[PDB]
Amino acid sequence: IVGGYTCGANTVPYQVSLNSGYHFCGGSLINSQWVVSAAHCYKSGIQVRLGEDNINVVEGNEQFISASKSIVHPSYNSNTLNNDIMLIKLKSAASLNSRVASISLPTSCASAGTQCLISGWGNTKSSGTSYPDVLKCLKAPILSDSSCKSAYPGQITSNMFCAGYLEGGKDSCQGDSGGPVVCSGKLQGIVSWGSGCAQKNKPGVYTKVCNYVSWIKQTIASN
Ligand SMILES: CCOC(=O)CO/N=C(/c1ccccn1)C1(c2ccc3c(c2)nc(CNc2ccc(C(=N)N)cc2)n3C)CC1
Ligand SMILES: [Ca+2]
Repeated sequence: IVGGYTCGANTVPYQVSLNSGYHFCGGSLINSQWVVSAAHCYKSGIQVRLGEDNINVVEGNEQFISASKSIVHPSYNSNTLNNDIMLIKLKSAASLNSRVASISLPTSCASAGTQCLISGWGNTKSSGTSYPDVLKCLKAPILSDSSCKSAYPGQITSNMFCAGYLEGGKDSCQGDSGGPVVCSGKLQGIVSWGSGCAQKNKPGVYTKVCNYVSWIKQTIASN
């Protein structure tokens, strides 16, 4: 997260860290046994780390659970990043409590202007690399489709939306991928891609979760 602030330990209880000997992507806990992340975060040997704040120190409240299976959307396209969404089933159910809780799926799509909270342990620098120990947060609005399409001509599909600041300076970045974009208590987006980080006229692009609620429910119900 570039230009954000320290969230504060366990203030984003649905935030998950995907780990394979190091943090590589974020995720959102949607129920005691399922996590939603980005398809481009797919990798074998995934350990889901819940209740984390400082990812480099065991401080208490952490739950490390192996993924029993990862389900990348069948229509995910690695070239266009269309349908960049993946479901991860935990080997065991997480212990839900004050510091580890699930986020609700939306019942309707969010409108332009809606303010949302984006979080993660990704790069905190626009020019260079600096990864934080603790979870960073950023409040950013959902941009209009016209502004989004004008920023990335021909690269925005109906399963994507832009959120952030055109003036640059505040944005999600590498390492934040797969993480949550929560608006009014509903998970509306998944950190997906962008051109650089926090660059002027190059806002972040996110997977439009509201287009996948039926798919998510049907898939979870059959696995
Ligand atoms: C770094 C090398 O990348 C390449 O060579 C190809 O990039 N190809 C594309 C592309 C996207 C959509 C449609 C067509 N082509 C891209 C692209 C595509 C996928 C990407 C990407 C950049 N960067 C990432 C890494 N994560 C990331 C980056 C920036 C973010 C942001 N600004 N909010 C949020 C997350 N991922 C994941 C240049 C914009
Ligand atoms: Ca920790």
